[PDB]
Amino acid sequence: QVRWKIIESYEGNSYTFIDPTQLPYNEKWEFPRNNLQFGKTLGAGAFGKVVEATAFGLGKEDAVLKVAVKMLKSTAHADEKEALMSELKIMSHLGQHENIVNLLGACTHGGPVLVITEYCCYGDLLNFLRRKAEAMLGGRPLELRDLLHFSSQVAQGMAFLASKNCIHRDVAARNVLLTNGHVAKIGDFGLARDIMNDSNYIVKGNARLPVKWMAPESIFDCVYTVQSDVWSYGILLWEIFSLGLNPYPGILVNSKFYKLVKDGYQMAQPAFAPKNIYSIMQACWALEPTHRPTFQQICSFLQEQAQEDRR
Ligand SMILES: Cc1cccc(CN(C)c2ncnc3[nH]c(-c4ccc(CO)cc4)cc23)c1
Repeated sequence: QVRWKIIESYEGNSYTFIDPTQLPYNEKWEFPRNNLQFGKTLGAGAFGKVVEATAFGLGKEDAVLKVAVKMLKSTAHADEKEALMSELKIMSHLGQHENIVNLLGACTHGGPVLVITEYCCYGDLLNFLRRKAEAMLGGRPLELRDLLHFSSQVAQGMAFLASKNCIHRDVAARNVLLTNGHVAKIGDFGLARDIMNDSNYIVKGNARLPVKWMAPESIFDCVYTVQSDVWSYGILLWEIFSLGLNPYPGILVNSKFYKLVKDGYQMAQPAFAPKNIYSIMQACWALEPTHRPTFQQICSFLQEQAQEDRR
C-alpha cells in the first residue's frame, strides 16, 4: 500500500517501544469543527479530499491561520475511515519536524473526522520543477544550490521518518510539497491523490502501486522497509536533477521492465546532476537493500556537497 506505516524494527539504533496504530487516539489534538471555514479543494481521490481552510484559535497562541484539512468523502467505506485514523495516530506519534507536513489538530467528534495539517503555499515539487524546465525553452532560473536544498530537505524528512521506524511507501517528486521559502516538506498525501486514474500507479492485482519508484524487493517480494524508501529517494533525486522528467523515459511498465530492473538496469545520469549526486542515486539503487546508504548517510554527504557549492 501507499500509506505511511510504523514498522517494528530493532536492527541498529532504532527501538520500537510502541506501534501508535495499535492504540486509540490522543484527544489533545481536538479542535472545534465550527472554528474552521473551508475553501477550495487542494486535491481529491477515490475516498478522500483535502481543502484549504482558516482555523480560528488553533494552538496555544490562539492564532488565526491558513491550514489544510483532510477528510473522507461521505462515500468512504469503514476501511478508509480506519486508514485516516491510523494516519492521524502516526502523525500524533511522530512529533514535529521542519521537513514534514505537521499535524496541527483534528476534529473527530460531532461529525466526520477532519485532520488539520500545515498548509504549504507553493504546491508540489514536480510541477514546480516542470515549470522551471519549461521556462528555459522560451522568475529567476534554478541553480545547483536550489536542487541541493530540495534534496537535503527531503532527505532530512526521510531521516526523521527512519528514526521513528516509519516507512513512507510513495517517495516521489509529486509527493513533495513546497512551503514558505520553497522549503520542501513530506507527508502522507494518499487522500489528495487520484490514484485510480493516474498512469504512474500500476495495477498489481489488489493494488495500484508506483512501480517506477519502487525497489525490486518491493515489486517482487512485497517487502517494504526503510531501505526500500531509500531506493525511491534515488528515483526522486533523478526527478529533481532532470527538472522533472518521467522516470525510465519511454519504457513501458511490463515484464521487460521488471527484468531490466532485476538485472541491474539504472537510469542514466541527469543532465544537471554532478557526478557526486549521481553517485547517491547509484548507491540508492543497489540491488541488495543492505548495501544502500541510510538517510543519515545521504544527509551528511549532501551537506558536504552544499558546502562545496558555497565555497
Ligand atoms: C502532494 C499533493 C499534491 C496535490 C495536493 C495535495 C494536498 N495536500 C495534502 C496539501 N497539504 C498541505 N498543503 C498543501 N498545499 C497544496 C497546494 C497545492 C497547489 C498549490 C498551487 O501551486 C498550492 C498549494 C496542497 C497541499 C498534496
